[PDB]
Amino acid sequence: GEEELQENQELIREKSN
Repeated sequence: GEEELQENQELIREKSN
């Protein structure tokens, strides 16, 4: 949903650290 595009910014990097 549109909630992923938002959590992405925090879910994309957090995935690394």
